[PDB]
Amino acid sequence: WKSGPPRTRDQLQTYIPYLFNRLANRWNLDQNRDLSDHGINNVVFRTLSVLFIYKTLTVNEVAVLAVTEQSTASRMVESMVSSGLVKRERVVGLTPDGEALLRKIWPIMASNYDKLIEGIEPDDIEVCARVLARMVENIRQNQI
Amino acid sequence: GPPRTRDQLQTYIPYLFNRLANRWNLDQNRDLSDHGINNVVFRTLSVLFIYKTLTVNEVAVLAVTEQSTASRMVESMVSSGLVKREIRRRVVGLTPDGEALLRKIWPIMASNYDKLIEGIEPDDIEVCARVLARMVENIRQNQI
Repeated sequence: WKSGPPRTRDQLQTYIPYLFNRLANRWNLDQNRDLSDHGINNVVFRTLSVLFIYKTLTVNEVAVLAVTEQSTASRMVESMVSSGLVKRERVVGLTPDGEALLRKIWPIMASNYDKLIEGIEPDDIEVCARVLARMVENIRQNQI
Repeated sequence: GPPRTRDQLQTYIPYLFNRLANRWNLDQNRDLSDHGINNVVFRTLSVLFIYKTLTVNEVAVLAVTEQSTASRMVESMVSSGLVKREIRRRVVGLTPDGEALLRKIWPIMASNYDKLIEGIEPDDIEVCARVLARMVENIRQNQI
């Protein structure tokens, strides 16, 4: 888009920053609504998810991988320790209750993901993910 | 079951579009701050550059902000000379000065976009955008 901003609706439909912003907003709103039933929010869920994958992380790494501000991540990790989902091993990990909670919330999350990908070929999903992953490599400030 | 491994997380589109949107928006706000602009004003200019007129609530959808934030920023943009109120409700239109400002500051965002798409082929950009646009159609609550 060297010569100028996207100018028509058809051009906007090809402008990836608009698309990932509109998507992230609606996905996160819907997810936060569903998570409210469990008394947690997106940041807590994303923290459970990345601790499930990595087992232990520092609070700084949680902030990066769960995509939240460092100050918000430290306060939320303390909240999650108080509520028995995370333990302090500055590295933290899941408690059994934290893993159980992730497991119990995943059916609804999987249903939301199924709706997200309706009408999209698996090969196109793979190309889209490869593109977005390289974009993350291009602009991330933290190399994790 | 949730993404369980690092490789799975690296291919998980909701993680990717959240991490991307966060860093892109933070960078954009930082780079625009020197020009007295924020994310919402810039994205409002950007979508009125396409549509010319929109209601405030439509601006909130397409510029991806809260309705209340959009209303306050639109009023600021009236004082900035960048939009004008029109006569169904809360209609605003881009002024020639608003168009000129967007064209003037665009090279900053074009630079950021060039960084974003480094190492990504045009055909893969096209596939990525088509996937994300269908995802928007699948989950959007507003039919704009």
